[PDB]
Amino acid sequence: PGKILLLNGPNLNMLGKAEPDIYGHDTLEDVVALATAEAAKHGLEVEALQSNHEGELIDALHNARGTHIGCVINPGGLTHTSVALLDAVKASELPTVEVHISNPHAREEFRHHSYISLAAVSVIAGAGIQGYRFAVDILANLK
Amino acid sequence: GKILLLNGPNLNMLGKAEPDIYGHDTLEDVVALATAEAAKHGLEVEALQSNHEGELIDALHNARGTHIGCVINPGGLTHTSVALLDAVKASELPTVEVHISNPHAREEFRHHSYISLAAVSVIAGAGIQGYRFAVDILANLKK
Amino acid sequence: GKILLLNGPNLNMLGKAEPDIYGHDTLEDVVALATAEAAKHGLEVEALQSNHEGELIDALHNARGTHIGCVINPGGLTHTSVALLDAVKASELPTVEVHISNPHAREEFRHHSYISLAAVSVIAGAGIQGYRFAVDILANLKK
Amino acid sequence: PGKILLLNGPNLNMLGKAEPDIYGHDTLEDVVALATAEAAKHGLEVEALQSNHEGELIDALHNARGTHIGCVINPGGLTHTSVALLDAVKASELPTVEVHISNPHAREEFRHHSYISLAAVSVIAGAGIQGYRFAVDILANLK
Amino acid sequence: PGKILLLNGPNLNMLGKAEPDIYGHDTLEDVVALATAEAAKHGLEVEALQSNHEGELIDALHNARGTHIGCVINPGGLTHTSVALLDAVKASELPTVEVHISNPHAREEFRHHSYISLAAVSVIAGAGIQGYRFAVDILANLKKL
Amino acid sequence: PGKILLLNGPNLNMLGKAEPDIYGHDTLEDVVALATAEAAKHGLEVEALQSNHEGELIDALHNARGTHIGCVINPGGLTHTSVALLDAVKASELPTVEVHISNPHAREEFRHHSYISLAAVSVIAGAGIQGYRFAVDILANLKKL
Amino acid sequence: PGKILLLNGPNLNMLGKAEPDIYGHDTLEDVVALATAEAAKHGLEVEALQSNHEGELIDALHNARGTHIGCVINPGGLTHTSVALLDAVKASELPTVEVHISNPHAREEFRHHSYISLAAVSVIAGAGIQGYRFAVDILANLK
Amino acid sequence: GKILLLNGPNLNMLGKAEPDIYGHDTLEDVVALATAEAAKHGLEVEALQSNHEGELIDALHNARGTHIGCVINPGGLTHTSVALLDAVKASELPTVEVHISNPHAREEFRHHSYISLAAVSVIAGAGIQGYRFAVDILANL
Amino acid sequence: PGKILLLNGPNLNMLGKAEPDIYGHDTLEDVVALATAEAAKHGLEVEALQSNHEGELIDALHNARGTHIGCVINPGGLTHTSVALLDAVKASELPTVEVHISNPHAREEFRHHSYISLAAVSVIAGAGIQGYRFAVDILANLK
Amino acid sequence: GKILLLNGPNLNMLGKAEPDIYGHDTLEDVVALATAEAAKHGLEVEALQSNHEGELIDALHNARGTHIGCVINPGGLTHTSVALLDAVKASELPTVEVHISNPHAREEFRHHSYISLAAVSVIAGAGIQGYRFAVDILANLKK
Amino acid sequence: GKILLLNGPNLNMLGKAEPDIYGHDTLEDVVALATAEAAKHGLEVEALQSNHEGELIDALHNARGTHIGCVINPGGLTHTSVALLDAVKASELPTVEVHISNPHAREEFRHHSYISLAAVSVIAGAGIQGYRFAVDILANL
Amino acid sequence: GKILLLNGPNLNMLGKAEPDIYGHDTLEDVVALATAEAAKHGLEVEALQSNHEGELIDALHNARGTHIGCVINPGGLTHTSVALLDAVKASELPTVEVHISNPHAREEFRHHSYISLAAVSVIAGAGIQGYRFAVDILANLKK
Ligand SMILES: O=C1C[C@@](O)(C(=O)O)C[C@@H](O)[C@@H]1O
Ligand SMILES: O=C1C[C@@](O)(C(=O)O)C[C@@H](O)[C@@H]1O
Ligand SMILES: O=C1C[C@@](O)(C(=O)O)C[C@@H](O)[C@@H]1O
Ligand SMILES: O=C1C[C@@](O)(C(=O)O)C[C@@H](O)[C@@H]1O
Ligand SMILES: O=C1C[C@@](O)(C(=O)O)C[C@@H](O)[C@@H]1O
Ligand SMILES: O=C1C[C@@](O)(C(=O)O)C[C@@H](O)[C@@H]1O
Ligand SMILES: O=C1C[C@@](O)(C(=O)O)C[C@@H](O)[C@@H]1O
Ligand SMILES: O=C1C[C@@](O)(C(=O)O)C[C@@H](O)[C@@H]1O
Ligand SMILES: O=C1C[C@@](O)(C(=O)O)C[C@@H](O)[C@@H]1O
Ligand SMILES: O=C1C[C@@](O)(C(=O)O)C[C@@H](O)[C@@H]1O
Ligand SMILES: O=C1C[C@@](O)(C(=O)O)C[C@@H](O)[C@@H]1O
Ligand SMILES: O=C1C[C@@](O)(C(=O)O)C[C@@H](O)[C@@H]1O
Repeated sequence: PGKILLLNGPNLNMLGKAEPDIYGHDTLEDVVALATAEAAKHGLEVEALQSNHEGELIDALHNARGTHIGCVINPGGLTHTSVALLDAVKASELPTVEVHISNPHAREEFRHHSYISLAAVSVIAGAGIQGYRFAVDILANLK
Repeated sequence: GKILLLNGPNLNMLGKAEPDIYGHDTLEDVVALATAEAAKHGLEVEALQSNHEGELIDALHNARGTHIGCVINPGGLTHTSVALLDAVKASELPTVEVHISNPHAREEFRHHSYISLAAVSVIAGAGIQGYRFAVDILANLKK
Repeated sequence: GKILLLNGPNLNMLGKAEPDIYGHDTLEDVVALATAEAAKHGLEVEALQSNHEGELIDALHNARGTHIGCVINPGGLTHTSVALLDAVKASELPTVEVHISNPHAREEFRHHSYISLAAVSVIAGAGIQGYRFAVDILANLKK
Repeated sequence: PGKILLLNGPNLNMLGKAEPDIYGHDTLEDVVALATAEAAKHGLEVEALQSNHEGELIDALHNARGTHIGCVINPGGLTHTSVALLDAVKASELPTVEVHISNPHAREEFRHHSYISLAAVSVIAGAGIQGYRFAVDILANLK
Repeated sequence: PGKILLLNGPNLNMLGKAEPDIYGHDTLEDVVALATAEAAKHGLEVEALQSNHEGELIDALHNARGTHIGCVINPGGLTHTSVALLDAVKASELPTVEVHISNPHAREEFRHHSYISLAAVSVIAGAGIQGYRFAVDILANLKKL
Repeated sequence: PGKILLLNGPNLNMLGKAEPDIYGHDTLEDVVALATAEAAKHGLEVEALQSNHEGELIDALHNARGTHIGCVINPGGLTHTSVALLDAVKASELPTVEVHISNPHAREEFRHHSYISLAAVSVIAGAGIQGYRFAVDILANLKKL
Repeated sequence: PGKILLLNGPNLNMLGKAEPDIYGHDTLEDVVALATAEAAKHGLEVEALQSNHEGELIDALHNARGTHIGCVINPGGLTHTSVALLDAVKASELPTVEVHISNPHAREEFRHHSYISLAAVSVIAGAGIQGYRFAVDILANLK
Repeated sequence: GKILLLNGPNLNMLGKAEPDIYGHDTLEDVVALATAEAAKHGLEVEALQSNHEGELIDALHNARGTHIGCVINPGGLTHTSVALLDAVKASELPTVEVHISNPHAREEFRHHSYISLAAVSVIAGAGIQGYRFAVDILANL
Repeated sequence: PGKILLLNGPNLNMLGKAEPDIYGHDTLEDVVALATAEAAKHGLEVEALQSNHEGELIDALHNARGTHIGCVINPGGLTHTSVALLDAVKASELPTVEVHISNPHAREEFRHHSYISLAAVSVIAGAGIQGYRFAVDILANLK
Repeated sequence: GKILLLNGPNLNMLGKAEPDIYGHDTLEDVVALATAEAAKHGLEVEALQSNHEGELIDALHNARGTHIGCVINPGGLTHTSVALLDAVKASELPTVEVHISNPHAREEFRHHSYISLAAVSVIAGAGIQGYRFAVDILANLKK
Repeated sequence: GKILLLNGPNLNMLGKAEPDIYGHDTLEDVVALATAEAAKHGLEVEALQSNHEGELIDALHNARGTHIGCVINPGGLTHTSVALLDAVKASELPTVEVHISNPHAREEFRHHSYISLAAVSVIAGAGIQGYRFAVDILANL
Repeated sequence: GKILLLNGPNLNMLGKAEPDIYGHDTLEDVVALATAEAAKHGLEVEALQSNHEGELIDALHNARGTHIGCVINPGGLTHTSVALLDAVKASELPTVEVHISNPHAREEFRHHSYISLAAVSVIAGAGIQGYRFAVDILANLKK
C-alpha cells in the first residue's frame, strides 16, 4: 500500500568511509534497511534512491508526485545551495522530512543554511542514521 | 536511569498560544508522551517547565552526574541566551534540542540557536512527537 | 474592564537613574497617571514592575482572556527578549509599547524592539505621558 | 495665538481610500479637524499643510522657524528615505512629534527605519489618527 | 476599451541625449508614440506624463485611480530610492508594469533594488523603448481577462 | 531567417501543476507553441529544450554557438545559484533574453539575485508565458538590426 | 563669456541660522558673492540657484547642458539619497565639483555615502564657504 | 569602605565546568582572593553570585550610594543583557569587568560586551587573579 | 603505475573558443597532454575526465578513492557554488590541487570565493594551462 | 609660520604610477605649488615624503607646537592606518587631507579614511591643485 | 628572568597626547612601574617603544627562547597588523596585551584586536597600572 | 633578465616559526630554489626580505623598468596593506603572489589579499616549491 520516497543526495553512498569522525561507521545500506523496517511496522513500503546528480533527485520528486505519502530527504551539500531542489520538493507536493546525520549548525557557517527547511514539515539533525527511522515515523502518522 | 525534560518560557501555554503555529496538544501531553517513551527503555523522566531562565539553569546544575541526558525546548531563550548554553555545558548532560515548530521556516531571528552548538541532536517541526524521538536518542546513547 | 500595566527591569529606579535621559518622575507617578486616565473610561489598571523577565511572562499568561489590553515598557528586555514577545502573543492582549526616552535617538543596540513587531502602537519619548496615551488607545480599541 | 505646524507628507491626501485595511477609513480632513480641536482645548492654533512634494514640507518648516511652538509631522514614505527632511526639522529648531497612523515596525523591513526619529522629541505609531491628538497634547505641555 | 497611464520619471525627458551608449538614440516622444500605437491596436488610449518632480508622478497616480485600466511606469532613479512612489502606486490600485530601458541588474549595485518591483505585476528591463510596447500588450490582455 | 534557442531549466516541465497560484495553469508545451508561433511571424524557427539537468542546458548552449541568432532562457532555480550556467551563456556568444513567469523581486530575498541577468541583453519577469513571446520579438529585432 | 552653474540644494537657504556649530555663521548670500568674485577673477560669470526641490535642481542641470563650462553643487541631504540627481548630473555632461561646508565623513554613517562623488571631477569638504571659491578655481582651470 | 563583587550565571560551577577553559579554582577561591586584596587596602567585599539576572540587578540598585565600586563577571549576560548594563548605570558605581577566560580568543558571540561600554576597566584571561587586579583598581580610584 | 585523477568541470571543453581574452587560446586536449607529459616525467599516469555535470566529478572522485595518489581539479563555476564537490573531495581522501586558468580574485566578487580551497593542499590560479603542470609536480613530490 | 606637507607611500612615483588615474605632474610639482601658495600668506613649507609609516608618524610628533598645520596625502595608509590617525591627533596640528584622485569613484576599500575623522577639510580629485587649496585653508584658520 | 615590554606607535607621546583619554603619566612612568613590579619578583624588564612596526617585530624575534614573556601595548597596530600577530606567534612568548584606555568604549574600529587572539590575558582601562598587573601575570605563569 | 623576489614580515623566521603550518624549510632554501630555477632560464634573482613595508615599497619602485617581474610573499601585509598593492602597480612588474601555507584553510582574516587583485598568478599551499613555479611563470611570460 502506502509508499515513502527515501532520497539520499550527493556523497551519502560514501557513508561509513567518508569523514567517519563526523558521519559515523554506519552505511547507506544500513540507512535503507532501517527506514524499510520502520515503514514495515506501519504497513508501508520505502522506494529508496541515492544519486550524486541533482537532476536525478528532481526527476524522482516529480515522478513520486500523487503516488507517495511523503518523502524522507538527506540532500547532502545540495541542502545549502539548490533552489532547484526546493522548487522540486514544492512541485512534488509531498510532505517532506529533512534528515542530517550530522548537526550542520555545530559546523561551518555555510552549513547553517537550508533551502529545504523552508518546505520541510520537520527537520532532524545529529541523530545519526536513526533520524531516518524518526522521519518514517513522522510520515506514517501524518498519513 | 533518569532523563531531565526541560521546557522553557511560554511552553506552559502549549495548546492555547498561536495554535496555527504550535498545534492543539498541551505541556501535559508532552510530559506524558516523553514518560511513555522513557518507560520503553526502563527510564524515568524528571520534567520542569519554567518562564524563569535562572530556574532552568539551576535544574541543569542540579542534574549534573545524576541524569543520563537532557531533552530541552528552550523556547525563546534558544535565540538569545548564552547563559543557558553555558549551563548545558556545565551540566555535562548529552542534550537533545526540540522545537515543536520549524524555526528555519519562521522569522530570521528564530534561525539562530545557541543550544544547537552543544546539542547532540536537534529535532524541529515534528510537533510533540519530537520529544519522543529525543528520549529514543538519549536511551540509545546511554546504551 | 482591566488594563495590564507592565514595567520591566530598572524602571523601579525612575527619578534616580539617568535623570538627564528619563527625567525626575517616579514609577509611582507612572502608575497613578495610568490609573487616573483609565478611571476616566470606567476602567481599572493592574500594575506590575519587575527586574525578572519570568515575572512579566507569568503576568501576561495570567491576564489572558480577563484583561482588555497591556501597556508595556519592557526596559532593556525590549532589545533582547524573544521570550517576552512570545508571551505578549500567548496573552492575546492588544498591546501598546511605551518608552519614556526616544530609543531611536540613543545607541544603535536600542534601535531594535521585539515587542514593536506585535504591538498595536508604539509611543516613545513622551516621558511618562506616554502611559496616559497608551491607556487612551486601549480604552478606545475596547470601545 | 500659540501656533502648531501640522505637516502631512506624500499620499496622506488619499487617507480613507488608500490601503484602508492598513490606514483605516478616516480622512486627511478628519486628521486636521482632530488636531485643530485638541489645539483649541489648549488655546492653540494649527496651521496644516499636506504635499506630495518633499520640498514643500522643507519650505513650510523653514517658514515656521521662530513663529511656531512646535511641529506635528507624518512624513509618509519620506520617513524612510529623506535626510533633507531631517536636516529641515533641525534647521526649523521646532520641537517635533513624529506620527504614523500604521505601526511601521509591524510592516516591511524598509519601513523599520526613520531619519525623523533621530531628531523628534517623540514618535507615536499605530494609534490611527488619534496619534495626531496625542502629538498636539505633547507640544502644548512642552510649551 | 479604456485608457493606460504611461508615467516616465526623472531624466527620461533627456532620452536620446543622456548616456546614449546605455539608453540609446530614441527620444521620449518616440516612447510615447510607440506606446500609443500599440494601445490603438487594442482599441485603447494612453495618457502620458513625464516629470523630474516626484509629486507630479504621485498626483498622476492618485488622479488615475478608478479611471484607467493600468499603469506603465519607468520611475527613473526613483526606482531605487522612493517609498512615497511605491505608496502612490498602491493608492492608485492600478495594475502596474515597470519598464527600464537599460538592464539595471547589469549596472551598479545601487540600481539592483526597486521599490516598484514589489507592487508591479511585471518588470521589463533592457528591451530599449520596445519594453513600453510589451508593457501595453500585458495591460491590454490582463484587462481582457 | 534563423533559429532561436529556447531553454527552460529545472521544474519548468511541471508548469501547470507546480504552485499554480504563482506560475499559472499553462503548460511547458503551451510555452513552446507560443514561442514557435511568434518566431514564425518573423520567418524564424525555434529549437526548444527543457531539463532538470544543468549539464544538458550547458551542452545545448555550447552546441548552439554560431548556428542560432539568440537564446531565450528561463533558468528556473539555477537563475539564483549557477555560475557554470552564466559561463555557458558567455561561451555560447548568443544574445540572451532571460524570462521568468513569476516576478522574483516580489518573492523571497534568495530569488532577487540572477547570475544570468549579468549577461542578458533583456530580462522579462511576471508576464506569465507571454514573456517568451516578447523575448522572441526582442531577438527577431536585434538580429534584423 | 563662460558661465558656471552654482547649485545649492535643500536647507542651504538656512545657512547661518541652521546648526551654526556645524555649518558656521556665513550666509548663502556670502556663498554666492564669494563664488561670483572668484569667477570674475577668471573672466567668468556664475548663474546661482538654491531650492529645497530636487526637481528644480534636475531642471536646472538639464537647462545648463551645452551652455555652461561646469557646475559647483552642494546637494545637501540629496547627496546621500538621490540617484535621480546623479543621473541629472550625468545627463548635463557638465564637469561638476561637489562641495560640503561640513565634513560628512566625521559625522553620522548615513552622511558617509554620496551618489554625486561617483560623477564629480572633485569633492571639497569641510572648508566652510571657501570650498565654493576652490570649486570655481577648479572649473576655471579645467576650461 | 565596601566593594560589591557580583558573579553572574554558571560561576557557582567554577572548578567543575569546562576546566580546560576556566581552570580548577572555585567561586569560594574568587571571593577569598578579592576579600584579602580588599583587606590590604582597609576595604570590605559584599559578594553575590546568581543564575538569576533580577537578583544581580537588585544588588546593583541596593549598592547605589553605599559602595566605592563594583567588580563584575556577568557570565553569559555579558553578551546579551541591556538590562544588566542599565542596572550598572542606575548604580552609578565605578565598575571593573572581569573574565576568567579571554572571550576574544573564543566564539564570535563572546566578542561583544554591553558592560564594557560602561566599565572603567576590563580584565580578561588572568584567571581568578583578574578579581585581585579589579579590587586594586577600585581601591586606587 | 601511480595514477593522478585530472578533473575539469563545466565549460572547460570550450577552452580555446570561450572568452579567449580571459582563458587563452589553448584547448582541453592541450591541458590533458601537458598534465600527461609532466606525470610521465615522474613515472606517473593521468586519468582525465571533464563534465558539465557536477554529479560526474563527484562519481569520479568516489571511484578514485584508494587507487590514485591525488587529484588535479579545475571545478569551473562549481568552484564558487558547490558544497557537494567539497564534500566529495573530502570523501575521496585524495590530496587535491585546485587549478584556475584565470586569476578569479582579479575578476567579479562572486568568483573570489572557493569551497574547494578549504580542502585543497594547494591552489594555483592565473598561470594559464601551465597551472596543471605545476599541480602534477606537487602531487608527484607529496607522493 | 610653518606648514608641514606630508606625502605618504608611492607619492614619490607621481607622474610615473598609473598616469590615467594620478596624471602627469610630479611630487616636485606638488612641493613647488604648495610652496608658491604658502608664500602668498607669508608662510614656509616643510615637505616630507616617505614610504615608511614610522617616518610620517615621527614627522607629526616633531611638528607639534612648532607648525601652524599639516597638509597630508597619506596614500594607501588613508584606508588602513589607525596609528597615523593617532599621530595626527597627538601632533594637535589642524590637518587638511588631500587626494589627487577621487577615492569615492574607485574601489570600495578606498571609500574609508581614518584621517577624515580628524581632518578639518578633505579635498579629493583636484589633481595637484588640491595642495594649493589645502595651504589656503590652513593660512586662513591660523589667520 | 627577563620580560620584554613593547609599546607601539604614539606611546612616546603619553602625557601630551589626548590627556582626557590617556592621562598625564608618561612612557618613562610606564617603564619604571613595570621595572619595579618585575624587581619585586626577581625579574628584569627589557623595554622598547617604536613608531616603526618592523622594530617591534625584530624585538619579538630576538626575544624568542630568552624571555619569560611579553607585555605589549601595540597602539593602533592593535586593530590593523596581522604581521605583529605573526611576530608574537613566531616569538612563542606568553603575551599579555595592555591598553591604557578601554577601546570597547571608543570607536568601533578600536573594538578589534589581532593580538587578543594570541594573548594569554588582555587588560584595558586601568591606565598605566595595567602594565603592573601584566608583569604580575607573567611572573606567576 | 632579473626577477625581484620579495619576502615580507616574519619570513626570516621560516623553519622556526609555526613549523606545523609553514614547515621546516628556511628563507635561505627559498632564495636558493628560486635562484636555481631562474638560472635554468638564463635569469638571475635579486632577493630581499624585510619586516618593514617601506623597504619592500622602495624595492618595487627601484625595480621599475629594469626587472622582468616580481615574486612576492607579502606575509601579514597580504591582508592589510593598500600601500603595498599601490607599489606593485607603480612598479609595473608582472607579479606572482606566493603563500607557503593555504590562507583559505586558515582564519577568515587571512582569506583576503590586496595583492591578488593585481597579481598575474597566485600560488598558495605548495610550500617553498611555490617560489619555483612563480619563477617559471615569469620566465615564460618574458618569453
Ligand atoms: O553531505 C552532507 C551530509 C549531511 O547532509 C548530513 O547528513 O549530515 C550534512 C551536510 O552539511 C553535508 O554536506
Ligand atoms: O517558544 C518558542 C517555541 C519553539 O521553541 C518551538 O517549540 O517551536 C520555537 C521558538 O522559536 C519559540 O520562541
Ligand atoms: O530600560 C530602558 C527604558 C526604556 O524602555 C524607556 O522607557 O525609555 C528604553 C530602553 O532602551 C531602556 O533599556
Ligand atoms: O506614507 C506612509 C504612512 C505612514 O507614515 C503612516 O502613517 O503609517 C507609514 C509609512 O511607512 C508610509 O510610507
Ligand atoms: O533613470 C534611469 C533609467 C532607467 O529607469 C532605465 O530606463 O533604464 C534605469 C534607472 O536605473 C536609471 O536611474
Ligand atoms: O523555477 C523557477 C521559476 C522562475 O524562473 C519563473 O519562471 O518565474 C522563477 C525562479 O525563481 C524559480 O526558481
Ligand atoms: O545639507 C547638508 C549640508 C552639507 O551638504 C554641507 O554642505 O556640509 C552636508 C550634508 O550632509 C547635509 O545634509
Ligand atoms: O560565563 C562565562 C564566563 C566568562 O565571563 C569568563 O569569566 O571567562 C566568559 C563568558 O563568555 C562566559 O559566558
Ligand atoms: O569556469 C571557470 C574557469 C576558472 O575555473 C579558471 O580556470 O580560471 C575560473 C572560474 O571562475 C570560472 O567559473
Ligand atoms: O596612494 C594613493 C593616492 C591617493 O591618496 C590620491 O592621492 O589620490 C588615493 C589613495 O587611495 C591611494 O592609495
Ligand atoms: O594607540 C592607542 C592606545 C591604546 O592602545 C591604549 O593604550 O589605550 C588604544 C588604541 O586603540 C590606540 O590606538
Ligand atoms: O606571513 C604569513 C605567511 C603567508 O604569506 C604564507 O607564506 O603562507 C601567509 C600569511 O597569511 C601569513 O601572515
